[PDB]
Amino acid sequence: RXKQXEDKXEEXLSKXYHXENEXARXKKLXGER
Amino acid sequence: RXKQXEDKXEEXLSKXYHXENEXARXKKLXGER
Amino acid sequence: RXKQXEDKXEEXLSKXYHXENEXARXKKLXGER
Amino acid sequence: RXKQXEDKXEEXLSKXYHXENEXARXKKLXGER
Repeated sequence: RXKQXEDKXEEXLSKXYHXENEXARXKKLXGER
Repeated sequence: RXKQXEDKXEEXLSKXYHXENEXARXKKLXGER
Repeated sequence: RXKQXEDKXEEXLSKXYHXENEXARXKKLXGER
Repeated sequence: RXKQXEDKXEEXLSKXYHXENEXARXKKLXGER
């Protein structure tokens, strides 16, 4: 369904926040050079 | 160098932000039904 | 440790293939439009 | 357009290729120890 668009492209949002968090955590570790 | 760690893993943050933006814009277009 | 660099930046590679596969399956479902 | 799905979820494949390449070059760089 074009809801199941919405839900899957939410789950986009969440895994690509979790991108952000792990590639923050890249930043912090690579500040501990 | 472990600065250039920081810069590439900022460029992580920015590209995995624009994940979030495009995969919101999924949500909006797949809302439109 | 710059081995656990290799492993995490493999786990980068594999997740960003599994990006490729899921965003192919985007293309397939948005074919069957 | 559920084509403008096809082209954007192509542009998935290409951005999540450029994931694969940069996060290979992670592995190679984090190889040199």
